[PDB]
Amino acid sequence: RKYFVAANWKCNGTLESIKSLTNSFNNLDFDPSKLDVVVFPVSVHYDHTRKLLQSKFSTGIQNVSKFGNGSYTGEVSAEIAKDLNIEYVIIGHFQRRKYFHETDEDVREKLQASLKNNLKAVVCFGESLEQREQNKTIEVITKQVKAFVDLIDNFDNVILVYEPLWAIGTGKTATPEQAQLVHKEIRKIVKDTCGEKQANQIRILYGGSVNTENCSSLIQQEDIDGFLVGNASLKESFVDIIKSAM
Amino acid sequence: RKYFVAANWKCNGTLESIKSLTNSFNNLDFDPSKLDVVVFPVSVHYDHTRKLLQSKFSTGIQNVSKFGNGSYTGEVSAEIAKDLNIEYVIIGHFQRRKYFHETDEDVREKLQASLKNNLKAVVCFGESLEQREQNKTIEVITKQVKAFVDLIDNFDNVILVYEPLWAIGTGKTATPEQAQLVHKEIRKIVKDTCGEKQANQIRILYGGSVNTENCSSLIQQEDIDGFLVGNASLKESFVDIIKSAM
Repeated sequence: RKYFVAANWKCNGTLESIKSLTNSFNNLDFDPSKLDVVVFPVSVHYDHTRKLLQSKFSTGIQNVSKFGNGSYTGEVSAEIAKDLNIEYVIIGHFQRRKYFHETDEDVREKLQASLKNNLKAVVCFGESLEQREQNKTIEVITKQVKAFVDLIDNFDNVILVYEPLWAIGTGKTATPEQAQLVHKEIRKIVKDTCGEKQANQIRILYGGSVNTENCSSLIQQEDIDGFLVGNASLKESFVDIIKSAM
Repeated sequence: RKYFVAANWKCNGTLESIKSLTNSFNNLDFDPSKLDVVVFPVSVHYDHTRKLLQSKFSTGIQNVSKFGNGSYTGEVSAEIAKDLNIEYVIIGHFQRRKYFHETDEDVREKLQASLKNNLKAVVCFGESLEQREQNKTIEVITKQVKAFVDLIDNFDNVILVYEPLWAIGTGKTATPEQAQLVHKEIRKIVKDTCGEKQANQIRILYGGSVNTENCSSLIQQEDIDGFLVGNASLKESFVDIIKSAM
């Protein structure tokens, strides 16, 4: 499995801060055939970010529409992303599910729209504190993965992200050992629906709290193939997180 | 009042098509000191569109976040828009209210954020066919306007849009007189909630079906100050719709 390290800048950035951040990122000498490194700026920052980052960096957007072109004010179609050669999209981030009523069906239809238009997709799922405390982790994760997993047509082009919602903004912390066991179970779900070779091929990223300190303990786990990094990816020290995958 | 002609491209465009259209748009010699003309491209098309359009054309985005900067994956904050000198935002377009569950509360919060960040806002509202048939036009619009109207401090910087949902994709057609009557009631609602000077100052646009054949008849109405144009704004003949307000 080729490691995959992603920067989800979320709703952050100025033209000036991106200029200096991309500069420091560019200073990192890495081989893009040996690991995937993807930066997801805000939509209106895409062109700026793409031009300033060297070609070794992949880029993408943080959301995509389930509808094609047409009367959908505010939406960005997969067709439009394709025409701009936007390589990656994030689908199903917990923040979309939380604040914008994004459902499992929405996730399914966004993945379909993306694959139809040859976009690569980073798909997010994960159980809450209440769900875990009620011992429903597997039930929830199985439901969420099975909502879309049968549609994957290439197991280099879809990347899964486990978001331990139960350990985000709650006071709880997920250990690498705990994360590994969930990752193992996700891969098994992929096996049971898509096949063994397919399960062994697919990247499954950790989408919880990742920083320069814990990144190695996480990526060194057998079934954790990288991360979708949030706040730590807004810092110049993000290069040290990339280094954990080198 | 300064007339205001707006192009809402909705979810449409390629890099090639925008190049061709903006070239045609640039051929029109109008005075931006006497007429406002605003183009709202898809978010990821903004940079491209802005660099191609002459500065006489104002530009904006089709949606804005109700949140500030931070953990809001997929969103564009008013802060980021200000940093990019994005001049205008559309808020509350019926397609966002219909497909993405946007509420009056969302519209209020988006406007508060936009004004705090010195953005100009194009705010949409209007009643369904059911509502009009139940004789509830004024009741519905009064509620929608009062959701946000107290936030307006500068009445040059917020622009209202009447969307006759009853005559959009329904088979019904609004006459310019029927549009005028609603615009007049809207202005009275602003007068009684904000003051007479403010109401005479605020621009109120027609956001129903606008084309080259009906634009003159609409702009001639005393309380219709321009348009938020959809499908017709994707055509080179959109220059003729601008001309009707010149």
